[PDB]
Amino acid sequence: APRSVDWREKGYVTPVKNQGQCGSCWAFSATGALEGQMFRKTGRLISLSEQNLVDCSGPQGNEGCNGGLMDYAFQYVQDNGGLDSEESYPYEATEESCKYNPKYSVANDAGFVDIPKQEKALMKAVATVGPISVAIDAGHESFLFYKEGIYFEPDCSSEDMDHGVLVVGYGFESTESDNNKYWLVKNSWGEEWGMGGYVKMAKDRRNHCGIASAASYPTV
Ligand SMILES: *C(=O)NNC(=O)[C@H](Cc1c[nH]c2ccccc12)NC(=O)OC(C)(C)C
Repeated sequence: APRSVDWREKGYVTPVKNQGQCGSCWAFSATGALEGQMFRKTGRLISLSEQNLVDCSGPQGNEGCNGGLMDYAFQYVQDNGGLDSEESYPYEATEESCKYNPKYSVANDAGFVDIPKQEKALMKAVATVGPISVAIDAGHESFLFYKEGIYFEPDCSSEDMDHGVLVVGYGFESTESDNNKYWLVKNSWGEEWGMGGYVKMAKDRRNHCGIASAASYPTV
């Protein structure tokens, strides 16, 4: 695999969004991965509606602002036959009744692929597919205050994740501890968090924060 990857430079990634206080991280991670695969297919980057997923993908197993799973979102887009654009179905950060309109659908998928639970397999998928939806243990104050550098939390759990995010690449930089590799991760807490809304999460450190434990992407 390459030593560094960044799908933003290939046009695969929309700007950082903000989920607000709604527990809709799974919808932002899913739209991010579908934005990437739709761009891969059509050459057009179109921001997708997280509110569409929050309001409408309950029958696939999601629970709106109380949480959800990216794979359930991908299943919804397949079952539903479409997904509306962000512009047509904007984000309200609260659960409401479903308002999907097929006339404004701009994305589809035919299922999803679950990556094996190893960082080596996540690296291969990131290098060859595009941005990948992942779940991480983000439940630590160090994650809230992250400013720059490679994020490493000694209390992070590799098995108990609470937050869906999007791996858009990976790379390296020299560090004091010589733990130099990172996953380049797009969050959904706005631009003021982290590095413009991004975090470099420790890579190849025993599946830090569980980043390779629930990785997947839609098939387009
Ligand atoms: C985000 O704003 N809130 N978190 C979530 O929605 C949870 C994210 C999560 C945790 N573990 C995951 C594995 C695979 C995909 C997403 C994952 N989701 C969550 O708590 O889901 C319910 C248990 C269904 C509520």
